Amino acid sequence: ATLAFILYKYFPFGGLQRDFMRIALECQRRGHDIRVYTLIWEGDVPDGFEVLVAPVRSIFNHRRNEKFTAWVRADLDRRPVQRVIGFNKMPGLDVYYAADACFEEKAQTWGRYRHFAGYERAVFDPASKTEILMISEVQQPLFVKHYGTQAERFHLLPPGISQDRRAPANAADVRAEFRREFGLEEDDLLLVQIGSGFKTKGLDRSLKALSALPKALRRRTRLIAIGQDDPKPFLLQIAALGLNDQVQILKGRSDIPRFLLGADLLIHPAYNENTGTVLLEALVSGLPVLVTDVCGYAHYIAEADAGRVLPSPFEQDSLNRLLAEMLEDAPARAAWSRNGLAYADHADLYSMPQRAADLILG
Amino acid sequence: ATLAFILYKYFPFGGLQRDFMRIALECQRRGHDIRVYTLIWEGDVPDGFEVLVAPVRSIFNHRRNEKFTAWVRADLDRRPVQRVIGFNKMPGLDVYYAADACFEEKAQTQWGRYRHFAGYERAVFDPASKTEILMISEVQQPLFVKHYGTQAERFHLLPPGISQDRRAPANAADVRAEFRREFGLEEDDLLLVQIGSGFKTKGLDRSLKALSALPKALRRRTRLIAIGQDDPKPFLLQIAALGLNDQVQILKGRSDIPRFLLGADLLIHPAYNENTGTVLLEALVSGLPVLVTDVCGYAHYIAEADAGRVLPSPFEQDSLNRLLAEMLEDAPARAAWSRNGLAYADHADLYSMPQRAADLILG
Ligand SMILES: O=c1ccn([C@@H]2O[C@H](COP(=O)(O)OP(=O)(O)O[C@H]3O[C@H](CO)[C@@H](O)[C@H](O)[C@H]3O)[C@@H](O)[C@H]2O)c(=O)[nH]1
Ligand SMILES: O=c1ccn([C@@H]2O[C@H](COP(=O)(O)OP(=O)(O)O)[C@@H](O)[C@H]2O)c(=O)[nH]1
Repeated sequence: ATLAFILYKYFPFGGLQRDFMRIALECQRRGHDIRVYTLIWEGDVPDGFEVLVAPVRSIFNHRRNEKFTAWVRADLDRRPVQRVIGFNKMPGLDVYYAADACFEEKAQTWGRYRHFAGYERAVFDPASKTEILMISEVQQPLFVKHYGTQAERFHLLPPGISQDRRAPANAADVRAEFRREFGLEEDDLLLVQIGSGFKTKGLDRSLKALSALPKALRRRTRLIAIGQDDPKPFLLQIAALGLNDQVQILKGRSDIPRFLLGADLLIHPAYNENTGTVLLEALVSGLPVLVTDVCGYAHYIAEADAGRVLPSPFEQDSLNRLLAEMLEDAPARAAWSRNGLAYADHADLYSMPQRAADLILG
Repeated sequence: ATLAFILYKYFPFGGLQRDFMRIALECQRRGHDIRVYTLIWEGDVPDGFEVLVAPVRSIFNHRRNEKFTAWVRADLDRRPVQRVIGFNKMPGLDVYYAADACFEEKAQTQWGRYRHFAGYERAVFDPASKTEILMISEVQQPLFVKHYGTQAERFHLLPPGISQDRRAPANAADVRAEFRREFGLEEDDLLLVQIGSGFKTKGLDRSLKALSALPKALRRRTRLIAIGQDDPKPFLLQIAALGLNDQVQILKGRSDIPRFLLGADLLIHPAYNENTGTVLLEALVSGLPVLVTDVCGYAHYIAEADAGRVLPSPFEQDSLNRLLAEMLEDAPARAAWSRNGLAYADHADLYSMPQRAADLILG
C-alpha cells in the first residue's frame, strides 16, 4: 500500500528533486499510496501525496539531519509503511537512490565529517540491507572501494528525461517567441548554462571562453546562466571581462524547454558532474552541447554526435578553441541538432522511473 | 522452443545486425520463440521477440562485456533455452556466427583489452570448446586454425545473405534517372559511393585522396557520396584540405541504399580491413562496378564475377589513384562490369544465408 519517500529538500529546479518526483508519480500510477518526509517542500503538492514537513531545526546541518531521522523514525514506528525509499544517505532505508557521488572518496582530496561518513556507511556497509539504485557507473567502484558493498545490491538505471523536454511539434514557434521576447536576432548566438551550482558547473570557465572568442563571434555571442545561486561573485568576473551587456544570470525557473529551443548552444564545462540531466535535455531539444568528459552523461553527446566533448585534463585554451570552432560552424551545429533529435527518437533516455519502480516494488 | 541470440549491439545499418535479424526471423517462422540479449537495441522490436537489454556499464568496454556475459548466464541459469547463438565471441555459445575476423592475427599484425578479447576468442575457437562456427569469410578460416588449431569439422561456411531489395529491379533505369535528377547529376557526371559506417577502416581517407588525384578532366566530373553514422568532421576537414568541398557529401545512415547503388557509377571501398564487405555484393547485384582492396573477404567475388577491379596488396595510394582513373575513363569497361555483375547475380548463391544458417542451428 504505502511507500515512504525521504529527501531533505523538495523544490522543482533540481535533478534529485525531479527524479524523486517522477519515481513517486510512477509508483502512484501503479496504485501505491505516497507519503513523503522532508525538511522543506517548495511548489505544488501533487494530488494524493501525503507530505510531512519535519518540525526540527538546528544551526548545524548535521545536527538538523540527526533530528530529522529521529523524527521520521518515530513517525514510521507509529505509522508503518511497506517500503522506505531515500534520496539522501541516512539509516533505515530499504532503497537508496544514489543521486550524490561517494562522500568518503571526495573527503580524501570531526563532527560534520563523522556525520556524513556514518550516514553513507549506514547505506553502503556490507551489514546494511539497503538496495542501491545507481545512475552513474563511475561511482559504483568508489562505493565498493571504501565500503566493500556486495555487488548484488547495486542496480544501474538509465536516464529519466521528462517528455516536456522533447522538442514539440511547434518547436519553431516556441523558438521564435522566445527569441522575440529576449530580443535576439538571427545572427545572435545564445549560450545557455543551466543548473544551480555555477562554480562546480564551470560558469567561470564558460565566461572566459566567451571573452576569448575572436572579435566577430565575440560581438554576436551572449550567455544566460540559470540557477538559484547568488550571482554576486560572477558579476565581478563579468565586469572585468567586459561582458556586462552580453551575460545575464537568472534565478531558477520552470520554463527550461523554451530556453533549450531558443538557444544556440548549451555549455557545460563542469569541474565534476555525477550525470548532468541538462546535457540530455539539450540533446532531446536538438540543442548542440559543449561538455567536459568528466560528466557522467557526456558520453551520450559523443555517441549521438550531438555536440563536442572536451577531453581531460581540462585546459582553458582547449575550451576557448572548441567554443570558437562550434560557433563558427553553422552547418555542424545544424547537423548536431538533427543528430540529437534522431538519437532522442530511439535511445533509452526516459525509462528511469519505470525501472526504479520495478526494483522498488519487486 | 526457445532460441537465445546474443549480440552486443543491434541497429538497422550494419551487416552483423542485418544478418542476425534475417536468421532470427527465419528461425521464428519455423515456430521457435526468439530471445535476444544485447547492450543496446535501436529500432522497433519485431512481434514475438523477447529483447533483454542488460543494465550494465563500465569505464572499460571490455569490463562491460564481462559483466554482460555474467548477466546473460545468470538469466540462462534461471530461464534455460534450447540453443544459444552468439554474433560476438564469448564463452557459453552453442553456435558462433563469425561476423568478425581473427583477433589474434590482427593483434600480431598484459594489456587488459588484448587479454579480454583474446580470451573470448579462445573461448569459442579452442579445440576443447564445443562451439559450432558459422563462417562467412573463408579467408579467415585458416587464420583461426593457425592460431587455435580449431577442428575443421566445427566450421560451416555459409553463402552470402544479400537481401532481395538490393537486386536491380525491372524499373532500374527509371530509379537511376530519378536519383540523378534529384542530386543534379548529368550524363557526364561520375558518382562514386562509399557505403557503410566505419569510414576510416573502410578507407574513405584513401577514396578522397584518389578522387583528388584524378586528372583534371576526370576530377572536375567526379563526385563522391559517403553514407554512414560516423562523425563526418575528420573527413570534412580532409575534403576542405583537398579542395573538394563542391564535390563530396557525407550523409548519415539511411534505408534507401538501393537507389544510390542504381544512381552511382562506381562503388569505392579501399578498406584497410574488412571481414567480408556486404556492400561489395550489393553493388554487384545492382550492376554497379566495384573498386575494392584485396584484403576484403568478399573481394574475390568481384574478380570471379568480373564486376570491377581488385587492388592487390600491399596498399599503395598511387596504385589506387591509377586504378580509379583507369576505371572512370573507360565507359565501355564499366558497361561490361555492370552486365557481368547482373549476370553473375542471376546464377550465384548470394541470398540463402539465413535458411542455411537456420538449418545448421536447428539441425
Ligand atoms: O532553473 C532550473 C534549473 C534546473 N532545472 C532542472 O533541474 C535538473 C538539473 O539536473 P542536472 O543537470 O543533473 O543537475 P544537478 O541537479 O546538479 O545534478 C547533479 O547533482 C545531483 C545531486 O543533487 C545528482 O543526482 C546528479 O547526478 C548530478 O549530475 C534538470 O531537469 C533541469 O532542467 C529546472 O527545471 N529549472
Ligand atoms: O546507411 C546505411 C549503411 C549501411 N547499410 C547496410 O548495412 C550493411 C553493411 O554491411 P557491410 O558488411 O558492408 O559492413 P559492416 O557492417 O560489416 O561494417 C549493408 O547491408 C548496407 O547496405 C544500410 O542499409 N544503410
